[PDB]
Amino acid sequence: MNIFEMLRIDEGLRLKIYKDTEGYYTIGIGHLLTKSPSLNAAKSELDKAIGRNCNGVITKDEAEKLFNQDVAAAVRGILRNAKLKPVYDSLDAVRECALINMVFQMGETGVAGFTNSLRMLQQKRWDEAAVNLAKSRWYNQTPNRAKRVITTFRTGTWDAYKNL
Ligand SMILES: [Cl-]
Ligand SMILES: [Cl-]
Ligand SMILES: [Cl-]
Ligand SMILES: [Cl-]
Ligand SMILES: [Cl-]
Ligand SMILES: [Rb+]
Ligand SMILES: [Rb+]
Ligand SMILES: [Rb+]
Ligand SMILES: [Rb+]
Ligand SMILES: [Rb+]
Repeated sequence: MNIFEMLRIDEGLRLKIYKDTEGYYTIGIGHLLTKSPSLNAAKSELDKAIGRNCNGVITKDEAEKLFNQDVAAAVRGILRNAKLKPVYDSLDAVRECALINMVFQMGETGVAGFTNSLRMLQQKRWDEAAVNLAKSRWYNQTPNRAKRVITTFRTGTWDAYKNL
C-alpha cells in the first residue's frame, strides 16, 4: 500500500464526468473539475486540464495522468504551507499518506484549519488526535473514509486499507 493505492480506494475511477460526494463535477480518480453547477463549465475545465476536446470523457491513462499531478501537487503544496509542512515533516511516511489524503479531499486551506488535531499529531498523541479529527464536518459527511484515514493516523499502519 502507498498513497496512490490508498486514494484509488477512497476515490474510485470514473472515465466520465460525475458528481462527487458533495455534488460537484469530478472525473478520473477524484479530480475535482469545478464547484459550478454548470456542466458546460465543468466540461470546459476538463478540456483545459487534458488539452483536447474530451466532451466529458477521458481515457484511463488520462485519469492516471491527472491523478499523479494531483498527488504531486498535494505533497508540494503541503511542503509550502506553513501550518502543514512541520506536521508533514514530523510524521512517518505512513501517517504522511493520511495527511496527503485529507489535502486531496478537502484542500490545503481546509486541512490547515484543523489546528487542534494538527497539534496533537505533531505531539504524537495519536489516540487524542483521532478523537479530535472525528469532530468535524469531514467525518460526518464521509464517515467511512474518514475512519480509514483516522485509523491510519492513529496506528501508522495500513490496517484500514488492507485489503480493499
Ligand atoms: Cl476554462
Ligand atoms: Cl488540472
Ligand atoms: Cl494519545
Ligand atoms: Cl477532542
Ligand atoms: Cl464515507
Ligand atoms: Rb470520488
Ligand atoms: Rb477531490
Ligand atoms: Rb447541473
Ligand atoms: Rb518525515
Ligand atoms: Rb483554525
